[PDB]
Amino acid sequence: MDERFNAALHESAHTVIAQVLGFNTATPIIYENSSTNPDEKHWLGKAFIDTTNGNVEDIALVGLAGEAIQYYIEGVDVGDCPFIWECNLEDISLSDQELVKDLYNDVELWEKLYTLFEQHHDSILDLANSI
Ligand SMILES: O=C([O-])C(O)C(=O)[O-]
Ligand SMILES: [Cl-]
Ligand SMILES: [Cl-]
Repeated sequence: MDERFNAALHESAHTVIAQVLGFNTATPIIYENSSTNPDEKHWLGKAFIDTTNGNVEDIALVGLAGEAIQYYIEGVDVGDCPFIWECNLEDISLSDQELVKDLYNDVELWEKLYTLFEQHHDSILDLANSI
């Protein structure tokens, strides 16, 4: 459940940031991985977010949000998030990388994301507690 709640926070951060930026969403889901491969996560998640229309930087904020909520909770400095993201790329999903591309280097987006977390972490927790 310790790892399950982190899978929950991840999808909830994606979802709430998307909502704050005006993107349509449906409630995300959390489910157990049946794989016996030690290199895979045991708890998986899926988000349902319309990123078809949106601007590149807003989509990147949604893409960053999943891993970012942990950086925020753990106290990583905004200016250090680009390095931290790059170091963890092998463990960041390809779909998040597709939404972000190289905008993880943008310290102003990280500053913005942290500000949104500051203002909406309660909504993030409420959603995570419900999935
Ligand atoms: O692949 C993912 O990161 C996730 O399942 C999603 O696309 O919502
Ligand atoms: Cl909202
Ligand atoms: Cl919505």
